[PDB]
Amino acid sequence: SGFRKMAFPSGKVEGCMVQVTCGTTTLNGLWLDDVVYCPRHVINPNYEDLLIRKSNHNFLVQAGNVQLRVIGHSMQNCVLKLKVDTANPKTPKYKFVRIQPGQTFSVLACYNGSPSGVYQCAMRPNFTIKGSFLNGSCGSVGFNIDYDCVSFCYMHHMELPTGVHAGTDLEGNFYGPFVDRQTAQAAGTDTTITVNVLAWLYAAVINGDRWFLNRFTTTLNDFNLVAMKYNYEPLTQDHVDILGPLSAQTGIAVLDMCASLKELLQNGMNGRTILGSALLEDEFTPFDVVRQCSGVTF
Amino acid sequence: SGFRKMAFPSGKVEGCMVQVTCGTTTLNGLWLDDVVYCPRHVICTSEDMLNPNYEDLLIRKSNHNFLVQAGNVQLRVIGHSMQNCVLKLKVDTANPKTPKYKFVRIQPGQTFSVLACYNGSPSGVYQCAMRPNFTIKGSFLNGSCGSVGFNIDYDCVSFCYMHHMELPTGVHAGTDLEGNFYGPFVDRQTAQAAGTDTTITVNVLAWLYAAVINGDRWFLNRFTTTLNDFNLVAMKYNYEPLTQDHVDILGPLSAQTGIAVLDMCASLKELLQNGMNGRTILGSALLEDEFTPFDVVRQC
Ligand SMILES: CC(=O)Nc1ccc(N(Cc2cccc(Cl)c2)C(=O)Cc2cncc3ccccc23)cn1
Ligand SMILES: CC(=O)Nc1ccc(N(Cc2cccc(Cl)c2)C(=O)Cc2cncc3ccccc23)cn1
Ligand SMILES: [Cl-]
Repeated sequence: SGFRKMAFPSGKVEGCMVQVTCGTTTLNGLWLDDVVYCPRHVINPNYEDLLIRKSNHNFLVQAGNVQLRVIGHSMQNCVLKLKVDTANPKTPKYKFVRIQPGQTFSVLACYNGSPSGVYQCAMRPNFTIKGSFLNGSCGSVGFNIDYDCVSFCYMHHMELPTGVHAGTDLEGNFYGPFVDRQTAQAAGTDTTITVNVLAWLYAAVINGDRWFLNRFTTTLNDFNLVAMKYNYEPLTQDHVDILGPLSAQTGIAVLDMCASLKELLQNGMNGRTILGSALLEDEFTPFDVVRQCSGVTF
Repeated sequence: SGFRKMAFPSGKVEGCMVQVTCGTTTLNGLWLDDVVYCPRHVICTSEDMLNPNYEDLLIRKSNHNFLVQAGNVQLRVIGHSMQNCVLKLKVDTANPKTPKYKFVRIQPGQTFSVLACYNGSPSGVYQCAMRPNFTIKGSFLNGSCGSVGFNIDYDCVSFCYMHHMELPTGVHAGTDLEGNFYGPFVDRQTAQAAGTDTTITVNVLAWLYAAVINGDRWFLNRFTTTLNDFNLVAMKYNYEPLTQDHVDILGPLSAQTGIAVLDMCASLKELLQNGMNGRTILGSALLEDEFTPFDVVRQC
């Protein structure tokens, strides 16, 4: 029993964290094989022009107490790729994935190439992450683990004026309408990830919390009309299908849980809590709930 | 900026997780040097659950009764001993991934990261606090026994918990790495109930200082209070008493935010009296008590 925000074991990623120094700037790099990936801001910035002026010895890559010698440098979007003479002997089975809003991942927050903490995030519908990062965290990576394969999906680049965070996939493409320049940028109004709230309500039913369950069911259109009005993301047929296993396990049809959620939005908690929380949690996907309520290991 | 429940990077602990099998029972073990630590109830039968004599069950065991598996390699058990509720299985191979480590017994209110394992395989990492009633509100299924709680201070892993059991309310009970249970619990199927849980007041205050550091000020007020008056209000809400040690420990956050401890205490008094009024503090609609003063300073 119990439900916790749970991050993937960060070990496979910790063995990849290196420190990247370019002049006065020091941030984190992801060392996979003989390549170190880091935010290109480490170098109104014309990055292509700044990078051609750089030489290999300008970059100092430090992996623990060993300095790696940079033998090449190239830029892929907002990410810098520093070729090194040494392949990372701790390189796990990995792949680069671009996630969609609503999807969750573990963040390994690093400072000076040293892992300091691990936490579970969701890519907000406005393409920001509500992370916890201080200056020096740039280059910290977001990942998931599938069997024994690390899926790298995020690299930290910046903090927006509201305290939310913005970054890219491992191909340097930003999540959202953000740029890596010192310019006025604001995240769009955030919305609730409806499919993740429903997944979390199924987790509460699995943990014995049933007070919110009602006799009612709704049409998907009627639910979306109500949810849209409360700044909740629309629920698609894909979301209903993905919630199928939890619906089968708890005996609560997806549109049955939607009618419970419909009431929760129009009326509130009435002083009650679900899984120890007084707000509807949206940073647990349907797969996260299945994994935690079934004991899948990595 | 931002505030998250943050666990320690679990890598140094993952390299120690092994599977321990004794007959039909399979749980997790912590492999440090040439010793594997695990809950002693791995030696229990279906008959020896309500009132097992572990000393008597262990003397009947031989080294070949324990199967220790570290990845796809079986470790040879060359000795077995019991230290309180933990079993220590001596192996003929020192763990080459053994980090700098130490065994620490924590106090209620203290936080630690839990690496939940099944069959010696790490499945997830989360953050916990030792509740004032000596239970942990973990996330554990059957097979998680032997999962460990830890903190990391520069290169060194402080092991502070090993998971043993789930109480009838869904809360979890376990021991330090010397086998001494946290709380009035025993590793038997006997009727056991956790005491009524209370809020870790010092951690709530620490979390309110984190909210001020992050720009949240709506809950602040012009009032101060005496420590005794605060404790009288706090107990009525099932909050732990705040001691002078707690006030002293909150000193650095008080200095950093310019809000005296007794001033923040009057803010907590008001929050307990009115509630949130539809507002949130650090994205939460309830007062969080699983961030210590030390955690808040480290994260900020
Ligand atoms: C050398 C140095 O100070 N570098 C630095 C400083 C500041 C930043 N910026 C601003 C910035 C401005 C133009 C473009 C971009 Cl992409 C980024 C960041 O956002 C980094 C950052 C990340 N996460 C949490 C943070 C908390 C406090 C302060 C900074 C944080 C980057 N590099
Ligand atoms: C073979 C088998 O089922 N083993 C088993 C079953 C039950 C238990 N007990 C009870 C018990 C009983 C005698 C002594 C002690 Cl110390 C403990 C547990 O509490 C294990 C456990 C741990 N964490 C989360 C759990 C979630 C659901 C069910 C069990 C969980 C142990 N082994
Ligand atoms: Cl699923």
